[PDB]
Amino acid sequence: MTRLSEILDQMTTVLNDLKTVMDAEQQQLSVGQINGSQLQRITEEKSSLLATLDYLEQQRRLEQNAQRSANDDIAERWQAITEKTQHLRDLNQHNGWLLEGQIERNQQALEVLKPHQEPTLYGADGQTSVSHRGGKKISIVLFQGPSAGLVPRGSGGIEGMAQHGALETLKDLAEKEVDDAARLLGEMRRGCQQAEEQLKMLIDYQNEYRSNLN
Repeated sequence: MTRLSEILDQMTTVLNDLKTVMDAEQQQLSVGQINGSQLQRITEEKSSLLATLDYLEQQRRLEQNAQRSANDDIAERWQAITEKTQHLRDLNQHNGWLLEGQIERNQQALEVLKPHQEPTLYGADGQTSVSHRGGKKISIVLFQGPSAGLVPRGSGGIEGMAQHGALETLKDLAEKEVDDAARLLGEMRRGCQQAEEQLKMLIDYQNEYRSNLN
């Protein structure tokens, strides 16, 4: 009766850091302002800390074979994990919604700055509203931005139009909109995908652990 105590302690402390990290990025996605240096450091922390959760997770199952409970320490850590992983999975679902919403918002913004050169509608304004699960559409703009939705806080999304202008040569500001958003929000989209997946599955199998009585 040991080892799990350390692993689950390492999980829960990383989940405290991920509480701060994943909530902080989620905030900057829902405000609508994507901060480059800030989100780069935040998502770097998230993805490293998730890789850590992942190694501790697979090893935890190896320690469900190697060790078991008969210990309250492991049990306190266990409850701390299920709580934090649940809250993280929830705000992560919201985080991914904010991403795909802010990414598609970016692609309509690119449509508005870009001149209509091929048979499209118009770079109009709009204030749509969406607050359910979904997102992930085709690449709306000529850049790789396959996302959909809107940030519920930033209620000002344009109609779900898509161009087909697959030709380019020189950009300036639009390239930095795609660079900053599609790269940062992309690494958070893939990172958060892995996050909510491993966290919901964590909790799912986690009931396998018994209290001190075993």
